[PDB]
Amino acid sequence: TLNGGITDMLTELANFEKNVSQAIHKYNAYRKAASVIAKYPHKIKSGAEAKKLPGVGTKIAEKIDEFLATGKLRKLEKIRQDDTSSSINFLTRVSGIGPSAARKFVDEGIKTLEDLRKNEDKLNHHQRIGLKYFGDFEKRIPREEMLQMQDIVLNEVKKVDSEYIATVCGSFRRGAESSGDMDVLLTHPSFTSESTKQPKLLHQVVEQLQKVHFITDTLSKGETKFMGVCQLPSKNDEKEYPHRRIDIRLIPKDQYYCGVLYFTGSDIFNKNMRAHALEKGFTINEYTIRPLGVTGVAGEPLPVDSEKDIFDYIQWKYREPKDRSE
DNA sequence: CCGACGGCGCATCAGC
DNA sequence: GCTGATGCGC
DNA sequence: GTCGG
Ligand SMILES: Nc1ccn([C@H]2CC[C@@H](COP(=O)(O)OP(=O)(O)OP(=O)(O)O)O2)c(=O)n1
Ligand SMILES: [Mg+2]
Ligand code: NA
Ligand code: NA
Ligand code: NA
Ligand code: NA
Ligand code: NA
Repeated sequence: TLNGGITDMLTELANFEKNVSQAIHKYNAYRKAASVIAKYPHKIKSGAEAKKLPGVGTKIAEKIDEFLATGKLRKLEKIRQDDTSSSINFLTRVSGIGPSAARKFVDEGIKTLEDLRKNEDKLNHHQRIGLKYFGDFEKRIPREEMLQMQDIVLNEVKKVDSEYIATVCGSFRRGAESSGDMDVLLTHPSFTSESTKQPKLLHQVVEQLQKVHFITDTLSKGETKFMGVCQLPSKNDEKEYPHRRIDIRLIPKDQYYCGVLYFTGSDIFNKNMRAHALEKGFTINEYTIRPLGVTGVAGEPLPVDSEKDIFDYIQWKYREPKDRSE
């Protein structure tokens, strides 16, 4: 990409701040800067030029000037040489192992893949599955496979009850040619913001997907959110497809628009949009958009009849999903 | 200068 | 068991 | 780390 060296540097700094420093606002600041730089249509010549962008300040501009002049950043070169930072950064690549658990494992002498592989009994369920599919989870999913996965999910959901509607969201809905995982929004007329008329709505769908061997493992599961693993079936003599992460979120049917806005993302787009809503006097979650003034107490849910209605409330021109990849 | 940083689901734990 | 905090996740 | 109040 046009300013790939710069965005890569900022992303690595963001990851260091989240995983090692345990400084979430620096992690978010670096990612916000990387995002705005990624969409800038010019090859950046200086930190001063980048500083004109919202989210890029004095310190990142200084880093951009060093990176452009030398092709490196001394701060990262030192971080890369730090054993504790390297160990923590590695451990956090396992799903379920965050900054806290990574540092605790390092303290206990568990810091390599081999260490993890002989210490499964020291991992929780999620971490154990994250270790089992360490390599598969770092592989991307081509859109062709995402289409095959979409077919299986939509068809199996239909077999359970023709009234369910499953919508693939995330990067897929934004039109990405490759995705990190599969995000599925699910609705059923029996579950609305007013009542839940049938129990096990998410459970029956998870069960059916497990029955046809599509869903292979479970990381966490509740009444409205499933987080697990799935795998496309392979043909005779064919090498198996990698196991993939899949998230399914059952949202009240009458709140589909706020739900699909949320699940489509991106994550940075949502943070940016929700922050703009706050400045405009509103608060947005996956269920509703409500006013929120100076008193600091949220009001009643406003009528939403399209994703566009949410953008209108906050005085933003509508952006198609493909234009939300921040 | 300095307060705030999007919003919430599930797993795991400690206090009562 | 219930509740609220924390960790990790979307 | 960056921003607006
Ligand atoms: N911090 C987060 C993470 C996720 N999401 C929402 C928007 C994206 C959606 C699914 O999350 P991911 O699967 O992580 O995002 P993605 O855009 O689908 O990217 P990827 O292709 O890597 O799956 O959930 C969010 O609002 N806040
Ligand atoms: Mg995704
Ligand atoms: Na700026
Ligand atoms: Na992790
Ligand atoms: Na083994
Ligand atoms: Na082993
Ligand atoms: Na996901």
